[PDB]
Amino acid sequence: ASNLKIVRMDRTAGCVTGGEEIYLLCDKVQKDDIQIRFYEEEENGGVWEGFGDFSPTDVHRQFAIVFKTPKYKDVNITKPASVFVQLRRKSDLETSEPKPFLYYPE
Amino acid sequence: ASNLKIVRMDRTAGCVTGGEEIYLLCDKVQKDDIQIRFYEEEENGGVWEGFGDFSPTDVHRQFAIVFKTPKYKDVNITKPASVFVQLRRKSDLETSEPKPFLYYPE
Repeated sequence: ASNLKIVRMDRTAGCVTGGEEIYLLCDKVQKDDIQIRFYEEEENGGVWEGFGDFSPTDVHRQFAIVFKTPKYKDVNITKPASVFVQLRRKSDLETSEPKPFLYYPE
Repeated sequence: ASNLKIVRMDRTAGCVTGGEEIYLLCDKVQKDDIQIRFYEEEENGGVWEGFGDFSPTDVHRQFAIVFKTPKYKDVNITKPASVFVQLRRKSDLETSEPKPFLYYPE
């Protein structure tokens, strides 16, 4: 929808160890009721999830968030791991349409 | 000032040939009355200037602009060339406090 929406991200891939800064342009969000969720449906095993590292201060005028990537689940991957990133409102867990994110082996 | 203000840029260096995408978080600006100016006071020789490549569509809700870097003046530099980037309102040529930008040799 447009409520929560990732307009564009400056990085769509990142080192498996996480900790990398990303500029994410989004539709209006509340700095204190927003988290960036990286996740991967582990199919039969469920769903892995990691959250972008940032504070309300990194939410620029409610239309962008500069954050750092979470460490992927398996920091010893041999080849790229495809996950998803979605904006998610903390209160009611509302979600944006996901964006593909590639985690690459260090 | 705060009128025009570059809050943060995801890249502060770039290839001398230009054409590189940068996410720039800024204070409120008007998508049709804004340009991103890269410049270098050529001291005795004056001032070199290049403008970020983008259209009003790349101005995200008046608080960010995704643009591409201009080609530096000397595309054959042997070592990093320091310039400045400032937001500049097209109409009255109002300016933001500059941000250091490093152009590196291809």
